[PDB]
Amino acid sequence: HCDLPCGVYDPAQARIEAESVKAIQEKMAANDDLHFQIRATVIKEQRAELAKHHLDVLWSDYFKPPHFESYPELHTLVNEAVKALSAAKASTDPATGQKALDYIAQIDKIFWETKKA
Amino acid sequence: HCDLPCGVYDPAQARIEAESVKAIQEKMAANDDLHFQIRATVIKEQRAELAKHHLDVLWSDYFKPPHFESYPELHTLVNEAVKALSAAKASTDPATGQKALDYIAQIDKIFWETKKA
Amino acid sequence: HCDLPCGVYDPAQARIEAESVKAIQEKMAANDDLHFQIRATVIKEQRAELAKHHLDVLWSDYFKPPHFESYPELHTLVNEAVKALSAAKASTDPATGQKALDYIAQIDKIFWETKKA
Amino acid sequence: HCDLPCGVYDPAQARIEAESVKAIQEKMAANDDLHFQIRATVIKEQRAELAKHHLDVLWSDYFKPPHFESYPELHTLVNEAVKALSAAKASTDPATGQKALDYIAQIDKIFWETKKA
Amino acid sequence: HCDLPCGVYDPAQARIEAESVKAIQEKMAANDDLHFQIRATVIKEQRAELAKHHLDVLWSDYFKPPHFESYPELHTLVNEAVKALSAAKASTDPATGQKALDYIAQIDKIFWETKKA
Amino acid sequence: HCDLPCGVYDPAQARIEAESVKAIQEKMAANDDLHFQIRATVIKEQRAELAKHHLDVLWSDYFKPPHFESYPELHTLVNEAVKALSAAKASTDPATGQKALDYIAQIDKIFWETKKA
Ligand code: NI
Ligand code: NI
Ligand code: NI
Ligand code: NI
Ligand code: NI
Ligand code: NI
Repeated sequence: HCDLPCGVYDPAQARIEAESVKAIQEKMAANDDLHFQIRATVIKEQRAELAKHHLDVLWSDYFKPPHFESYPELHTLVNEAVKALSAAKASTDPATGQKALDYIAQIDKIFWETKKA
Repeated sequence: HCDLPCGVYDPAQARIEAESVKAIQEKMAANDDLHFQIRATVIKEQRAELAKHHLDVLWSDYFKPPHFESYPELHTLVNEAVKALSAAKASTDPATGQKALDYIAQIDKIFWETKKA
Repeated sequence: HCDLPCGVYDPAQARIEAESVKAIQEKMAANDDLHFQIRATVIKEQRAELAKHHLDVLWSDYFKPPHFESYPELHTLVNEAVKALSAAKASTDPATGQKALDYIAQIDKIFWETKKA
Repeated sequence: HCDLPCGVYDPAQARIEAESVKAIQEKMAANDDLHFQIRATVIKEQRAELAKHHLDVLWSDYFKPPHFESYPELHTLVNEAVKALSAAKASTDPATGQKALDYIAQIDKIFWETKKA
Repeated sequence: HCDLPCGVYDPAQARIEAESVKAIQEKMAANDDLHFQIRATVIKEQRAELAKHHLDVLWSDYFKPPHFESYPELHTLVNEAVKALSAAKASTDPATGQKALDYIAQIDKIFWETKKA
Repeated sequence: HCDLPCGVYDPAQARIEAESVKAIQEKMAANDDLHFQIRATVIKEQRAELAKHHLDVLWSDYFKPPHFESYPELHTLVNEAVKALSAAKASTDPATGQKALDYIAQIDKIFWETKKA
């Protein structure tokens, strides 16, 4: 995932950051304190960005043409996952974080299938 | 391109960085000093990574679902573009840099097209 | 602009970031939702900082002694441009973003003169 | 791990980066090309630095006084783990990479025990 | 502090960053404006994170096993210092900023003792 | 130095990084091992860049029009210091590092004089 390439990839990198995004949204629903809301917003923004980056790397570095052929829906799925993460940055509703996690789980399923080749 | 979103995007951000990648390769062919080769490799890696990032942003943030419909080859185009940049990272041949610049040139055309649409 | 040096420079890097700063300020006037204001402020801070970095690079790396000799106002001009960006960070008024853009345009004009020459 | 805090932690982040480190050391032994050696060295340095950061976060954010009391060796363990990652930066021997992974495995074990608790 | 290693370390790096934290907390009590509060929180978050980073570097790179044996309280001291910085992030009370600073002083004293020795 | 502004500045930040740059150059002269040379180059590059960043901030954020009026040589002195740092990036000669340290000492002197007035 370092583009050497190193041959070491794992959707867990994206998942763990997306889990923080959703966990932050959940905590935002419980505390309306201004300062807390500002910090949560700032940190959620950064974790979502990191999650988007990990997915972009899977898409550009790990998945190859044969993969995009075996799963003709892969491009859309990844593009949807990153767009779902952008929507999560702009929201405090845990449902947006959940949508991103759902898309990531599907990407993760495909990923390990390509690992079984 | 900041994901606010701000409504400001431009393939030029990617081109300028890719231009440094090619310029660096050309300098690499003419100067074989070790320390220069080390510094040049390091910097080319960074500029190419910034180029990939700029393209990833256009793909994930700028291009909307309707855009991919109107240009069903855009997914592959951007994916080849980023991979072309990855190839440039592992090459001192100015042609690799040019290849990446060529893909970016196509993407730039579809971009301005969606802008005027 | 990578300090190799690579020979590739373009004030357009600073301008695009400055354009985002202004565009964000424009939007901040039309939406007073608290979370939107927080995200807008956070993101404007980053785009302004990037614009400052790009100008600093032009000043330290691209412009050389003969240039400062030919344009004795250049040092002040760049310094004012970066200070204008700092003021844009601390403000929601689109005028502050515009002022930074106007200095950048002046810098850009001087830049292309040094290129043609 | 974002310090909000979000409540989401996983030694896996550290492990994935450390695996890249060892994987790169292995590839280096096989390819003696100068440019590949440079890229491998640069990238290994970055992945190791990331691994160190992830471990630093667990030590400073996740682990609390009660944990250090129940595990009097934790401070030294984590410290030795990060120092091992430092040794891995300065080495091409895949063994140095394994030593870091071994330490991370120990931290991981203590981690989940504090989770199940 | 760069981990080459370069043999150049100084708790000053952490102290200056921790100083901005307290200074910002003080300025926050003097201005209730929303945008100012947002910016101050955003910037305080960054400065504290850098201070934590600098202490982590000292803890993992500068201090060697003998130091932790010579000063049995060192591990706990550094850990308390970074946690105090995390507490400053989540607070606008200049006191939290000061507390983190007092810890840094104690660490700075031990640092010099190990130096002169 | 964070641009809030926070009111906390110190040329020492630049100095400490420049000191690592010269130290690294000295080490490079005593060890010709390829991998050490690669790491030393990569690290010296990052430290020199950070030193430049710190000087850029002093120039853009700390020094004001009255200071530039009082010290007509200030613009040139700072620009010389950052160029000296760029030269040290491209060199293994400790003399280039020492030249940057010399300019920083002059800037430091002026800095503290402005603190006395
Ligand atoms: Ni990798
Ligand atoms: Ni944007
Ligand atoms: Ni360049
Ligand atoms: Ni977290
Ligand atoms: Ni160092
Ligand atoms: Ni500051």
